Amino acid sequence: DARQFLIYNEDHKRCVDALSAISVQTATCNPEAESQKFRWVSDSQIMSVAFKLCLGVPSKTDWASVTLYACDSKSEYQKWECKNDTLFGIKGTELYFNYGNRQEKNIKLYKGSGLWSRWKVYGTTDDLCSRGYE
Repeated sequence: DARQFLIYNEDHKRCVDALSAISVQTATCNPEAESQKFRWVSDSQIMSVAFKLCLGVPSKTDWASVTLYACDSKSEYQKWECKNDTLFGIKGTELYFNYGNRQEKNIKLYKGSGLWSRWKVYGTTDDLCSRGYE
């Protein structure tokens, strides 16, 4: 598709990688790897192409793991949004899509808003929403 993209963190030089419904980590960026492909399927949901499941969290808490859930427009736990300067996080909360703290391989929700909570569409200087609908 054209809506498809890789989620990139400039500081680590790595892209998000869907390993399984309960596991979403990072890997060296490869535009040909299905597991690294995602796409917005609505104004607030991003779906992993390889799994046809939407990025989400069990609850809106600090250090909650970001994994894959059956896409559901009504779930308030799989809704994301773009903050300022590529900072990305859960819609309506000050918790960010984060990677890099504590040797934790899975994507986590984190309170910090530094370089590790900022993501861009691989191949651009744009935030994730540039590939979205809103």
